[PDB]
Amino acid sequence: MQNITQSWFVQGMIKATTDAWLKGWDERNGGNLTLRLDDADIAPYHDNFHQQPRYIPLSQPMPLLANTPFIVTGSGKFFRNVQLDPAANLGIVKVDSDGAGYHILWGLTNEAVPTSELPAHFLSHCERIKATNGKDRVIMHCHATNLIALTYVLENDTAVFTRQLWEGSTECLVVFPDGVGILPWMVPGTDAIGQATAQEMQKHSLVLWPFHGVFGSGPTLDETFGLIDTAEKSAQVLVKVYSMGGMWQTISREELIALGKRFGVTPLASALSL
Amino acid sequence: MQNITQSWFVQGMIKATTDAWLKGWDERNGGNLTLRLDDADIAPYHDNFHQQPRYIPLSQPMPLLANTPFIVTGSGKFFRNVQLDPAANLGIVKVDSDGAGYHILWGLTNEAVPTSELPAHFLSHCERIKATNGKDRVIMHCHATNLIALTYVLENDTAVFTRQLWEGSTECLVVFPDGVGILPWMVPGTDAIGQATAQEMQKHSLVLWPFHGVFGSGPTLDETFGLIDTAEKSAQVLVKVYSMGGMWQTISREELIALGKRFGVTPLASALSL
Amino acid sequence: MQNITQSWFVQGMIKATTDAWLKGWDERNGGNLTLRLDDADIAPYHDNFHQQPRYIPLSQPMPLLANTPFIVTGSGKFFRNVQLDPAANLGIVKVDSDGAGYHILWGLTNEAVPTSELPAHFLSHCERIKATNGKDRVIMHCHATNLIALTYVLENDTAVFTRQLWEGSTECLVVFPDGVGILPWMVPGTDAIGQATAQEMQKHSLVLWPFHGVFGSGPTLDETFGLIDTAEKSAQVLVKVYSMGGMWQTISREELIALGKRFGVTPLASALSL
Amino acid sequence: MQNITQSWFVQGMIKATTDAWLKGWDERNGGNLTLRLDDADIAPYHDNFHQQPRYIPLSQPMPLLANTPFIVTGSGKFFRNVQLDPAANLGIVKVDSDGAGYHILWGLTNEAVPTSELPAHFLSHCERIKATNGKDRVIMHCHATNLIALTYVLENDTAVFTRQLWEGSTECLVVFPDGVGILPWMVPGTDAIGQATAQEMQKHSLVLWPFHGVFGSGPTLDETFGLIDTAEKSAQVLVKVYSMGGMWQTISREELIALGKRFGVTPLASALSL
Ligand SMILES: [Zn+2]
Ligand SMILES: [Zn+2]
Ligand SMILES: [Zn+2]
Ligand SMILES: [Zn+2]
Ligand SMILES: [Zn+2]
Ligand SMILES: [Zn+2]
Ligand SMILES: [Zn+2]
Ligand SMILES: [Zn+2]
Ligand SMILES: [Zn+2]
Ligand SMILES: [Zn+2]
Ligand SMILES: [Zn+2]
Ligand SMILES: [Zn+2]
Repeated sequence: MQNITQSWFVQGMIKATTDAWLKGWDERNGGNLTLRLDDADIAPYHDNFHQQPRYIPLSQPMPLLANTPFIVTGSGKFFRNVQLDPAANLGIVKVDSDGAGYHILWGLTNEAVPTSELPAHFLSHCERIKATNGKDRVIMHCHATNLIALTYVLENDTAVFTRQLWEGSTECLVVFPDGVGILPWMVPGTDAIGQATAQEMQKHSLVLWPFHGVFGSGPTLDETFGLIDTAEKSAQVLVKVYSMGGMWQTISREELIALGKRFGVTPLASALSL
Repeated sequence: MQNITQSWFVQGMIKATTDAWLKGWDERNGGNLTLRLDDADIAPYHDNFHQQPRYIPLSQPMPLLANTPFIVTGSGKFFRNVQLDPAANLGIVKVDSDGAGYHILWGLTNEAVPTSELPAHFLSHCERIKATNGKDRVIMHCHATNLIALTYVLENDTAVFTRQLWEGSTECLVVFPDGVGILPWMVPGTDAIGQATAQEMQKHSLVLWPFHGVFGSGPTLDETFGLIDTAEKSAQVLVKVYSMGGMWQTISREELIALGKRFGVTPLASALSL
Repeated sequence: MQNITQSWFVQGMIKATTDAWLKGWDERNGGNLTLRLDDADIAPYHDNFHQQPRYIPLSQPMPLLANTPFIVTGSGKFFRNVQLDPAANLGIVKVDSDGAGYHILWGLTNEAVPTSELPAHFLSHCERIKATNGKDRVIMHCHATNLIALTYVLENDTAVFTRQLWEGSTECLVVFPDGVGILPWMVPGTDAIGQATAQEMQKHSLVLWPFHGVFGSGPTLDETFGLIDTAEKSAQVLVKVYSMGGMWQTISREELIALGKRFGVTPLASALSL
Repeated sequence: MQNITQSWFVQGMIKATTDAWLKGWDERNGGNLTLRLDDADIAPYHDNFHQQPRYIPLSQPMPLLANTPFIVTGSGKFFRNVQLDPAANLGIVKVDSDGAGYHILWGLTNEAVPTSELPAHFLSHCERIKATNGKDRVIMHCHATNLIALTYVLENDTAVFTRQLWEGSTECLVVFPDGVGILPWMVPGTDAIGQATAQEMQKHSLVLWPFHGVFGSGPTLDETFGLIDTAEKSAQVLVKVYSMGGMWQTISREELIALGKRFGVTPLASALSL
């Protein structure tokens, strides 16, 4: 084809980072996005590739991702500028055959490197691949304001957050029936937070980093963005509700169960407390 | 005429879904819109029609809508993408002569189907047709944040919500003098919630689904959007007011009555409590 | 010149109504704007004029505005659509020689008429003309959310609202040193509310209609928009502050006085209480 | 090159003022921005220069800035109009050889002058130049809503604000490890507030003017905007949290310290209280 910036994947990355920015979720360099691609996606654009792809080691060996190409956001790069200069804020990287490093085949100009949260992204892509038998292809991280605020007031427990978020918007249980995982606060950009994030991803498509943000997984950019957006929307309702003094009525456990049955999903049981 | 995407109705659907999305009311696939058309509206675009219109059964027979064409949003489709690809997110469907199903004459590509809330839409279109002698042509559903938040704190009663919303913005009583109906929480996408919604529509142009969202009816897209927007605006004022501790002063019952008289409307009497 | 839609005044009206709409201040038909023009402003566009200008009587004789041309928003017209169709949502009207009615020389198509708040607009234009010796030319009304919310919690008194708003943003006393007038709630679209609004305008460039909205006056669209925007910005800060429980510290009376002296303005003394 | 409006610096100024405006930080003329340029930046555009550059005295001699060119926003000019008319809202000024005044080489048409906050800008540019050995080139002021609201509730102390803001978003300590300085309220547009601002800038890249706004410094427009945006984002989380009643859990002192170590920064020690 022609210019890679016009491909479905770069256009998708631009739309996603732009919408998130417009959402007020990604100030400065807060936030990151990675989409797993097939060699066939990037092959039409061979002539756009760097002739001397820079090689970068991975924090730790990730053999299951060996030879896998991804389009990712850069380290210290603003979601806001992606639309202005895709190549400087986005990069297509390909993990080597041992899953010990990757080559930047396109983008990330001016010596830019992938997001410092790559361990969380790649390790999670790994688990989601196994959890969904290869369906999930996107890991998205954003600093969703209301979800962040809620982590300072709600008990930081998967059951608690899952249940309250399900209560904050009817469709939530249907969009993320597996619930929302939550980690204790951890130093970001480390293999440790990445591994802890991947662990939650074995079950949850959404994972919260208290006082920091949210991680989401999905089969497409649209579905992954929509997943986070649904959770942040519910979080937004909850913040207003808690600000008005709390709930006087809410969706009941039995209603939540009837909802799950109707849409054919199996909701995280431990969140059906009360 | 030329391309149907450029018609007044597709352009209207794009503007409406776009504005709502920009309002933060329709994350993911949350929300739906249906506009009743005349055969004469779509006739200029016969060449844009599908040659093998897919036929889909209705949840239940709706004889009064027999042979009626509508432009609707799709199931699992994002209001945000309508502007990007009208045909994939919008569909023109025509109810068959028995009102037992409909043919997708245009749009809803990739085997997409109309919103799973079609029962609520179509059944409500039915009642609104009878209630307004054919004037209403639009049923719109959106997840208006503040109205949703208010359903967890305000008593879920038509009189209560109508009165508080009328108090939250002066023009409210004039825009929806018939008040705001409210249902108990129910499983969405069912014939039951649809029928319950239609029942409220016999009188109210606005109906709330607690912990879920709002339904509105109107003669045009602009008026229907404006109706919901007016209710959500008042809801927004109320949330701030309740968050500041509550009202110290407000529009009085007598003032509300003087307002109704001045604009020649008969306000829902049961909401003129106090 | 060429098409009147491209004139400085129609372009200004489009920019102003658009920015306000984007501010979330003018849902549906909530809000209105009128700009006083000179015959010389509209003369270049004679060929754009209606050949059979519709004549409309005024609610009451306004002789000082005799022969004065204005560009106004229409009744039931949405600020949101002005940019889409200026002529259908905007109209240039000219008051007759007795100030007993006006001719619609351009716009307000489809038999549209000026805003039902014209009495408040025109009567206020009258007082502002006298108060500023002809400098003010714009009267703008919008449903500024936070200012509306504050009218349910703050004592509805000019001194109270002026003082709190001055405290909510440092530049406020400098932008509206004459303070903010406030009326008791009144039926909108009446000669009575219009006259009451004009009365406040003899001194205040900003006037609040409790549970309804705000009126502002200024020499240009930019200054008038900026005035309201400054007041709504301060109101927004106050709502957050009151929502967090109230102020622990604030700008003091002496600081407010030093501020007035520094910028050479005489702040409304009755608001320098405490 | 060609037209100066298309240069990297004017385009940068337009993007920055536009994004801020869209953020709701710069209503009316609230806010200002100055970027230090090299003669080499403006030399390609000599033909765009004013032939009779107006000379304006400085509030006080600033010898270290002698012969330095800057692009600044104008006094009483709206950030919103920069994109519409760069030359009328922006000006390139050059300080004379004694640092006693400056010539307006381009822009600031219609006899416009630089922001009345120029003393705060220039004096701060001075300190930041010394503090960063010439790396910082931008001083930005904006009326960030949430940060303003917080100044009425949080103790106006550098340690307090720094600590709470670091707690309100994980990356904060990493983006501004030197903390946030805060001044007592002072009359704006004076040499006194400017000098007090510069003093804080010797250490802090962010300085708060209680009940007024925020000042930020940085090497580029993007980094400076991002810095303020990160602080306002954290402030936004805090306002929601305080509105919900306060924090139940938060980032701990030890976690904040581990965070600083991991990213190789030395966080303001006096903010690591508790
Ligand atoms: Zn962040
Ligand atoms: Zn992050
Ligand atoms: Zn190859
Ligand atoms: Zn929703
Ligand atoms: Zn819904
Ligand atoms: Zn036909
Ligand atoms: Zn309104
Ligand atoms: Zn109004
Ligand atoms: Zn003439
Ligand atoms: Zn301000
Ligand atoms: Zn300022
Ligand atoms: Zn030269």
